[PDB]
Amino acid sequence: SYVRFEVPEDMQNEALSLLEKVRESGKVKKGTNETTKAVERGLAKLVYIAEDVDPPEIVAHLPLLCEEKNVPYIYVKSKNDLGRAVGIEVPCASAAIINEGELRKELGSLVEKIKGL
RNA sequence: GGGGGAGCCGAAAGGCGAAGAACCCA
Repeated sequence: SYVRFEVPEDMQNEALSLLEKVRESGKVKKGTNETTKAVERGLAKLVYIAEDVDPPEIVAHLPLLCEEKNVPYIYVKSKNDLGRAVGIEVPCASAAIINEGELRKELGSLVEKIKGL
């Protein structure tokens, strides 16, 4: 499995809420291609990876790429939820915050909580 | 092959689409 660690539900919800709000004043990449490219460019502040992705090889490269680029990533249950959170009309396998907008402190705390796992 | 990244089809109702719509480059 590409899921490297278990993420508590409340942290997932905090993450998705944060992503929704970041959409208002920041910049977000949505979809595996954009996300991957943003990561490769050194731009990702935080990446989201749905846990219910099939086939897994769609997002299976992400954890390790994020590690090489020193990018914190979090897992969320469903691509449906992620899609709603990034504000598109279809499911979404992975995403990234590129610019935290006004949520600098909230994002920082979130990534610390992630590292805490 | 490399980008772009939410539109596209349709009279409407609908449908498709980040598991990638227009569009750009080769």
